[PDB]
Amino acid sequence: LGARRGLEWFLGFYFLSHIPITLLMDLQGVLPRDLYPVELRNLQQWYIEEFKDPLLQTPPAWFKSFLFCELVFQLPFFPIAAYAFFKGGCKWIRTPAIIYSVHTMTTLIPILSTLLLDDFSKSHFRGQGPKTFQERLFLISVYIPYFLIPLILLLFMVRNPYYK
Amino acid sequence: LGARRGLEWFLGFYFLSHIPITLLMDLQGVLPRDLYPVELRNLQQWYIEEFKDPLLQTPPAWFKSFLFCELVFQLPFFPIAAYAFFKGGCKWIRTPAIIYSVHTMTTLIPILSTLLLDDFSKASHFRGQGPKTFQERLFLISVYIPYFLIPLILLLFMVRNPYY
Ligand SMILES: CC(C)CCC[C@@H](C)[C@H]1CC[C@H]2[C@@H]3CC=C4C[C@@H](O)CC[C@]4(C)[C@H]3CC[C@]12C
Ligand SMILES: CC(C)CCC[C@@H](C)[C@H]1CC[C@H]2[C@@H]3CC=C4C[C@@H](O)CC[C@]4(C)[C@H]3CC[C@]12C
Repeated sequence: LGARRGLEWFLGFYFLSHIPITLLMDLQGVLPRDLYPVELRNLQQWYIEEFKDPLLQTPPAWFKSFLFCELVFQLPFFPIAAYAFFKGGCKWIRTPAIIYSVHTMTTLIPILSTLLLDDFSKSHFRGQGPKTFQERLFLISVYIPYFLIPLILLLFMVRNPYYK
Repeated sequence: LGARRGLEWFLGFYFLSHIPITLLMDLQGVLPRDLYPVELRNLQQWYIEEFKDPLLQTPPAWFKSFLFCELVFQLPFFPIAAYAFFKGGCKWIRTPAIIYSVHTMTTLIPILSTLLLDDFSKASHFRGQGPKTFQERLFLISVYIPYFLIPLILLLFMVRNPYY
């Protein structure tokens, strides 16, 4: 297969896998914890205590607004985009995918900037976040693919003549 | 004048007016104070004192990241967009305007949510700097509202207009 067809397969698996990541992990900061079983509640508690995540446990107002945007705007677009790139040749996904890419990239620039430069001392984060530079890379590692893959998607829909 | 050409003239002045607004006011939270004369530095303090803006006074990491994007991406795009909408028939601006609109519409959803839902008392990390009453919150939101609605008008205009 081609690099174009392979990238469409990758984008489909990215949009297909983003549905359980959002419903079962990300939305635990904006949706009540009662709706989640003790297994998933404690699984997110593992990531927060091991990766030293400051945002997921007690989301600030700016991070909660992005999680609601992920619920109302991104989650419905995931199955639509998954079908579009799994099937192939869906010219109608260009503008919707560009809007998703710029939106998602804009949400993670402040996320990556906070993890890399903000103060997580016993600050309004109250020592929840990372202290060392190595612990910050462990956190940026989980968040960075959700900026690069939309970046690839933005460049892919702007120039590909098969979607114009 | 028609409806489409009238909206293009309105969009031209919006991008033209944002060049001094970004330069002489917003970028004072990222650029050194010595790059600005004493007169302009008090003009921003006059705004922070009267409108009680907690973000432009001392920018948090998430708000400062959006300001760096306004310098590297938005500011170079303003003179290009003003010319294209003043001249008319510049179909090459469709995708760049969509990218600007979605990006600008994503930076303010956290801003608008923070100014209306977050606490700015002395018990918070803002240390008592910011709006207190609901009227003071809408008085500050009023300044940031046009920069979410005007891009939204631009987004819907670029998507459906057959001339672009
Ligand atoms: C135990 C394991 C599975 C925990 C996994 C943590 C990762 C996969 C979760 C936790 C925080 C989540 C992020 C929270 C916020 C956003 C911003 C949104 O606009 C894009 C998705 C994105 C970037 C989420 C991607 C998935 C994410 C990084
Ligand atoms: C005296 C009057 C005219 C002053 C007007 C101040 C207004 C126009 C300025 C002050 C604060 C500015 C905002 C500061 C931050 C950003 C985030 C950036 O990503 C988009 C532009 C945006 C949203 C600016 C829009 C213009 C803005 C709202």
